[PDB]
Amino acid sequence: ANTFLVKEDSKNVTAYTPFATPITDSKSDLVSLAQLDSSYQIADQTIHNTNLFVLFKSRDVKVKYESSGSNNISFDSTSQGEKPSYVVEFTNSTNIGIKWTMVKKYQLDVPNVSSDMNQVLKNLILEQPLTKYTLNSSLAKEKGKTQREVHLGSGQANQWTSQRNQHDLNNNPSPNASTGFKLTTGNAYRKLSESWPIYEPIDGTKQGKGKDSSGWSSTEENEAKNDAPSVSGSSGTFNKYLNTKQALESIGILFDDQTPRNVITQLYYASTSKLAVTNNHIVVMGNSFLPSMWYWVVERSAQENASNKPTWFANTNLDWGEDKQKQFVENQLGYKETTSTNSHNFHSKSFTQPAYLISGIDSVNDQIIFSGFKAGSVGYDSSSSSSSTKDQALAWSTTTSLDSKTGYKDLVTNDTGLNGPINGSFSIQDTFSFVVPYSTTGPIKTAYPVKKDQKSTVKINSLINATPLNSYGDEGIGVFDALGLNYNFKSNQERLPSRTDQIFVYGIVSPNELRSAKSSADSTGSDTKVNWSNTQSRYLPVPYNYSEGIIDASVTTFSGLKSIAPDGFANSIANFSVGLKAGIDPNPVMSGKKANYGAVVLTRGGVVRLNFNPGNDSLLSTTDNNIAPISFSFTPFTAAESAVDLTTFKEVTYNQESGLWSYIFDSSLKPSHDGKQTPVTDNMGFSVITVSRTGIELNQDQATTTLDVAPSALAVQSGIQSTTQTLTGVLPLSEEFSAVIAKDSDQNKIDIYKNNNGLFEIDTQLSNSVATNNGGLAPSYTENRVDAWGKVEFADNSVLQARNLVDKTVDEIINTPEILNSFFRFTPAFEDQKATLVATKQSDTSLSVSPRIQFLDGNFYDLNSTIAGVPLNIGFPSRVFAGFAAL
Ligand SMILES: [K+]
Ligand SMILES: [K+]
Repeated sequence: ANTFLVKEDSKNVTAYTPFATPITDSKSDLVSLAQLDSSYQIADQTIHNTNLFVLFKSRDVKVKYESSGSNNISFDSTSQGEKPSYVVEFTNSTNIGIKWTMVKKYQLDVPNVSSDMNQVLKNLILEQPLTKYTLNSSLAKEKGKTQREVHLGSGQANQWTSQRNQHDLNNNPSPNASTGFKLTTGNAYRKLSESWPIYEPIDGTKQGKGKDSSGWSSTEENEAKNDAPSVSGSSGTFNKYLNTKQALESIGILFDDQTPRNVITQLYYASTSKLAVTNNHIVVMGNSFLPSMWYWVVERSAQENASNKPTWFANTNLDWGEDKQKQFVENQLGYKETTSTNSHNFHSKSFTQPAYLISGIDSVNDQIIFSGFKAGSVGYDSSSSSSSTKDQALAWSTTTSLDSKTGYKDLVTNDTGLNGPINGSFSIQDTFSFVVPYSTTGPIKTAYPVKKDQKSTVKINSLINATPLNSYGDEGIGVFDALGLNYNFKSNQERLPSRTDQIFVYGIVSPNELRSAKSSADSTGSDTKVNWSNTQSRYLPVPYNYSEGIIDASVTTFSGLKSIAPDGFANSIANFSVGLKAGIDPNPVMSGKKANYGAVVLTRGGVVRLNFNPGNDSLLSTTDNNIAPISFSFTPFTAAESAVDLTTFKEVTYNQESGLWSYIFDSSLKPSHDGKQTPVTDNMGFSVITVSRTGIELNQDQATTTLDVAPSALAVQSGIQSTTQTLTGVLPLSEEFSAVIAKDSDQNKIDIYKNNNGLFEIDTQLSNSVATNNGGLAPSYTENRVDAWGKVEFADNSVLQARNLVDKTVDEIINTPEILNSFFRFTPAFEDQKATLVATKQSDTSLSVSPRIQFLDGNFYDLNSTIAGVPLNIGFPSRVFAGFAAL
């Protein structure tokens, strides 16, 4: 398709030509055309074999979780909120223009809930989502019991050597290791049936109520409402809470008046955000804002008015790399036994990581690509009565030890922190570290923080965090875990990874793999599992230089950590990802081998490159355990790219000619108000980041058959940007030129940006030239000027006598391209703009010529050029030459 589609708002999509003009009548209310009510908006859209596929979701959607009976999750039929999300396939029915017409429609239903899932969901509790305005101090939580307060109790410290063997903690040198963090304060946790508040606390160490629903509505809510009142078209203090209602509206939180709808409705709304199409499937996943606990796998072959069922992430096993890497995640999901009446959590019911913050989803060839962060999910003790971990989340640093052999496989499979706590704070001679030094009796036993005694008489249930952090523990290991600051003291000095905090996840899912996820989703009775083995994990912290004044040699923790983050987030500890796209590399490969492809995704302070073997559509790898999985490469941002507000991400396109990704950011996406209820005024403008591959690419030649280096990428603030204008769209015409449509007032203006040695700058003269289009689809040809089409000077008729061409014939001259090229002088409008003449016998004696001329997009245009089958009628000149012979 030689046209470009452009979402002009929540409902309408319009086709643009490469001249930044709308195709007449192509502007389409797709919501209306999908026969859906006006509460529906477009969430994502895609081209697949020339048809348009659109994901719609409703602002009216309301969802219930009744934790008793069956079919536990369902839409609120009463009022009207049975407004499920739909995927729709449109085709173009005209040959002249764009008339879209609906072909298939798919309702995305609410998940089945096996009896066995529902016991976890009874007591599942979820953190309020991270916003733009959430502070490191907001996220901090009160430090929980030490490893020996839980096991031994209130007797003494100096039993720890004699007493640890009976609690299966042999040789563990960490009685003073945290078992996580208190839920009596901090960010709010809520069950699927309750609601999150609009207030976040500035110091969650002191001002949350945490999971104490009761306490909130009884005590703390009127206090926070006193401190942080909603603007009205009072203004108050903000000593203790931010009011983030508007920043919540911003990331897709839904409301009745000033109250957010229940968690289950926010999970559903946020879970229908991204789509991707194959010949056989539509897959639908969630946004990078909320954790998503399920995805949909629609079979294109599905019947009308059917009910496409989502698959639980809890039912979907990934390869985390090595096997120990997966066990780290599951061991911290909750307490496991076959002694515990009603101690029901994801780990005890034999489920796996239940929640991802999805970066996005795409299809290449016939494969779904995805990436994301593991959303923190752990045990919390929910008992009453006098249980010592009561009201406490059970979490700990799983960060490698210092003495761990350097070499990737050896680092991520180090046994340090596998079964319970060991990390905290240590000093050897006068060298300090948060990480355990070691890793003669036997082994160094880690064990889950539940006193063997009270084992049947404890209540460990599941929680899900709003970020990629397991432990909010207001201690030093927390900051080094999240920021990437645990290093060993050896020859090379190597960064020691977490296998629980800040874990990035990516993969390629095959059609058979999809067919199981659907099979899991329709299973009646018991949970059916699904293996995605084309997948990997990676420790991916936020860059430390997004913070200040951190101490190493009072040691800095989350509650005191100064953020200087420039990427539109107040916090400097939680990582974020957005806009995963794939593309096929257009740079041919040694034949005998299939097109190379990859994907990129932005993360805090860097681009990441996903690498694949197109042979067997797998992840790239190398024989060597030592070196780090070559499926992943991270390239840090420079100051210019770090300045971009990631929370304003709008769109990402690939272009197979350039082999370049364009990330568009639109500042109109900022919330109306700050957490201090101050109006936001830097909401004008936009920014484009350009990504391109680097490194030696697979199968360029005999030597590159294999690789022990990961192909990387590079993000560049391209130079296309504005703080003044309202974006409408960015047409990436070619490697050399981009077109921005925008308003300054209320009428659209076209700017052309030109690529100068890899930096794009506005060409005021090309812009005014392309804009001069007389209300037509394409820019005017102008006889005495060098406008968008350049300037064409025809030879005088007397060039024929001059060059003895009178002796040649129309029919001869027409099959001599290089002779009629000498019938004009072209002055181009941009470097290496080309132009040919096209002849046409008019008589026995005469021909005429009309030029074929390159535009910004690389393509030639002439008198018969069409876009979407609609004649452009560009108005190039013509010329008759006469006095040729008839031999
Ligand atoms: K593996
Ligand atoms: K250039």
